[PDB]
Amino acid sequence: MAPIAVGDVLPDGKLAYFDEQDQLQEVSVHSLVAGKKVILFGVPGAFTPTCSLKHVPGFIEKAGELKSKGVTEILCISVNDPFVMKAWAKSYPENKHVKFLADGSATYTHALGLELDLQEKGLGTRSRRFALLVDDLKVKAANIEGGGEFTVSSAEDILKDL
Repeated sequence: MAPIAVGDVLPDGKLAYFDEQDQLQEVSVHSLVAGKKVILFGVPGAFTPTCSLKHVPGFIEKAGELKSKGVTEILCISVNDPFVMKAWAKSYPENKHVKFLADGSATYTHALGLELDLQEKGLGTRSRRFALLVDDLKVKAANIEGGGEFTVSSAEDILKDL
């Protein structure tokens, strides 16, 4: 696939997470995003430095501002399994609004055209870093990095065009 772009319809797919009683759930992407304005941001890896100290904290810190400007859900996707994503979410006890979603087989990431080859670096195939603004399945903003750098995909850069 070519990278998803502004004006495209967001594809469906299945993502995994733990519920409040600590049970494994798997739901569709459209079950979390249809009929509403959302942000979906992608990271190359749970527990990696840029993702963990810069990219995710930006969303937690700006969540209030973003929700006051119409955002109804803020979803973080990674090519990691839901066991790892549960441990990663627990490292942010401060976080009430970011949902951590698991695409650990990279299926949804390839449907977005956002696969990234990190074989040499020791992470296998992951997602490119990115942030999308999506309003009832229509992509309104698509801020997509080449690889895992951090230049266009911050919370601040989605906020500024809301």
